[PDB]
Amino acid sequence: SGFRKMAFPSGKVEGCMVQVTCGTTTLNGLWLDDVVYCPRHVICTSEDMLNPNYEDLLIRKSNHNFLVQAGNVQLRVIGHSMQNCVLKLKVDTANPKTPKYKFVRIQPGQTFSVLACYNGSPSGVYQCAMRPNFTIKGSFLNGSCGSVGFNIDYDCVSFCYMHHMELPTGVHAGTDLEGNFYGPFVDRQTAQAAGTDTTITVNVLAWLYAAVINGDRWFLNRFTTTLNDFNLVAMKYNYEPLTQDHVDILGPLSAQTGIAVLDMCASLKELLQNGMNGRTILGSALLEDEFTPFDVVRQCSGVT
Amino acid sequence: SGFRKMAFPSGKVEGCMVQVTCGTTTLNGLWLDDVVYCPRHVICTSEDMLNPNYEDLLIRKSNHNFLVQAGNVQLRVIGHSMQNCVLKLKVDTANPKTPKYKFVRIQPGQTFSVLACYNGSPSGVYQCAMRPNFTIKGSFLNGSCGSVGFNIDYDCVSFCYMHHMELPTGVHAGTDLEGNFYGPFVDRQTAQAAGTDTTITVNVLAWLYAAVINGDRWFLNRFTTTLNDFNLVAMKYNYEPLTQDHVDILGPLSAQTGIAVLDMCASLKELLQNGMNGRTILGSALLEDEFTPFDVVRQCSGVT
Ligand SMILES: *C(=N)[C@H](C[C@@H]1CCNC1=O)NC(=O)[C@H](CC(C)C)NC(=O)c1ccc(-c2cccc3nn(C)cc23)cc1
Ligand SMILES: *C(=N)[C@H](C[C@@H]1CCNC1=O)NC(=O)[C@H](CC(C)C)NC(=O)c1ccc(-c2cccc3nn(C)cc23)cc1
Repeated sequence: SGFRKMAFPSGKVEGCMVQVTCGTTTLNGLWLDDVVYCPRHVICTSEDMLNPNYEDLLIRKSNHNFLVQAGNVQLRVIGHSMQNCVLKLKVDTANPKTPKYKFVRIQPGQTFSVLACYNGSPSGVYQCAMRPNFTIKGSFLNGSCGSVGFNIDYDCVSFCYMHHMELPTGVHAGTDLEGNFYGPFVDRQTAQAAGTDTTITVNVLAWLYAAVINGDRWFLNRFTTTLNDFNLVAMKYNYEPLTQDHVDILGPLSAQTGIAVLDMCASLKELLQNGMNGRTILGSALLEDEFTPFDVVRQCSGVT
Repeated sequence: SGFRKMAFPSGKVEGCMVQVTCGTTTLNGLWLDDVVYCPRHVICTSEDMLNPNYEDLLIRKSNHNFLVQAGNVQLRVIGHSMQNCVLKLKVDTANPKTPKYKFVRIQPGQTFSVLACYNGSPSGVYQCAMRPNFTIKGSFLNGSCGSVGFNIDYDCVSFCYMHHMELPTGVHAGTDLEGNFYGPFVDRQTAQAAGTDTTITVNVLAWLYAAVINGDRWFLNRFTTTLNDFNLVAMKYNYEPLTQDHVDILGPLSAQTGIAVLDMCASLKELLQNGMNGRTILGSALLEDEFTPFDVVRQCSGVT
């Protein structure tokens, strides 16, 4: 028993991290087969990052201007091309540790594990949710760019995120593995603002199910509600709309705990208009919206 | 920037996890060199676990009664011996993925990463602090036994914990890699109580430094205090004594942020007798004592 923020085992992704150095800028790359992926601002100086022309910068670079290193061995760059905000370097050697992988573009509200790397070497792992405003609340220092977010399906590593930027508010923004940013952000050292953020309602209800599973039950009331009456109450507190697709995802969790989905909604409706009144849920004085329904089942059933 | 609960990269430990099956009980083992380590209650039935005689049970077992499997290959057990609460099986093959490792017995207040495994395969990773009452607040299902806690020093994996038990209160208890339990617990399905727990004061002050590092500063006052005057206030709130060794560990953190250690103590003294008054620190309405000083420096300097 017990409930914790849990990240995927990072072993498979660790064997793919390489260091990329162009001139003086150094960051991390993703080495799958004989192609290395990294943010395209590897080729910028400190002074180009405030308004760069990545097409111009990439012209003046030959294959030899890029220094890819896996461990204490160098990998020879044979070609290079840019796909949106991601650079792609073809190397003369395919990674013998390459796992079965996929390139997915995740949706807001979904979670993933972040392997924070520096100089092509891992430093830690944690879990992040893609906010409704297409940001993530991560923990990245200088040189962390190139670190990847991922999910694991049995044996297939699903890469979904690559770190690029930190916003003035402290949150972070990045792209998928095709160079396409999440949200209306650009890779440029300039002031940018994210949209106003909302609370992921489904993740809150799933967190309440993990609460009931682990014995926290003081918030369950005898009432039920309809889906529409819950939405009109939840929105004045800036909670995301609950749709029928959402109730359907919460289905199996509602079956394991015996609590109807709309009964848990009536409990959340009471939580928002009454507060917690000095009590905590899962040792937390605040509600939590960074646990998807799939995350809860994984921790409470052991997917492995 | 940003601050998150961060676990070590679990790649090295992943290559050491094997499945151990004795008769019908199945759990996880630690395969380093040609020796596999696992909890000794692998040899119990469901009915023996309420008051087992592990010496008696181990007699009636030959080398062949143990089924060690790494992936889809079987490892042949050549010898077996028990060291306290840990079983040791000698196999005819040494793990080619064996890392540089050490067996350490950590102190209360220190943290480590937990690789939760089932059927010899990893399912997730998270960070845990060894409580002052020698328990840990983990997340373990049935069959998780044999999962190990560890810390990584550059290239050396320091194993310090092996999961054994869940207490009636939901917390968890285990041993080091020599079979020696942390605290006054025994491997037996019977009601046991841990000592009354306390708040790790040093970890709280280090968490406040990470707060200041990341811009959270509303709690810093203009006052200072002496170490003894802080301890007399902190203890009525069940906070651990702050000793000179403790101020010395917080030293380098106090140097990076420019705040004297005893100035941060005067701020914590004000926090305990006045509360937070509706404000949060690091997005948390509660104080946090599961971040050691070393954890904070790692996340705010990138040890890698
Ligand atoms: C990648 N190596 C690095 C990681 C990033 C920087 C350190 N922490 C992080 O999360 N990414 C960058 O350095 C990136 C490079 C560009 C994409 C070319 N730049 C930024 O992440 C960045 C953008 C914008 C600002 C910025 C601008 C105006 C005002 C302002 N106020 N704050 C606070 C930040 C501001 C800073 C950094
Ligand atoms: C290891 N495979 C397993 C993991 C453990 C069980 C599931 N979640 C966990 O954390 N460990 C065991 O099954 C272990 C085996 C013994 C060491 C032989 N037993 C327990 O972990 C355990 C001990 C005691 C109790 C128990 C006893 C009396 C009252 C009571 N009230 N609650 C709540 C638990 C109680 C249960 C389980």
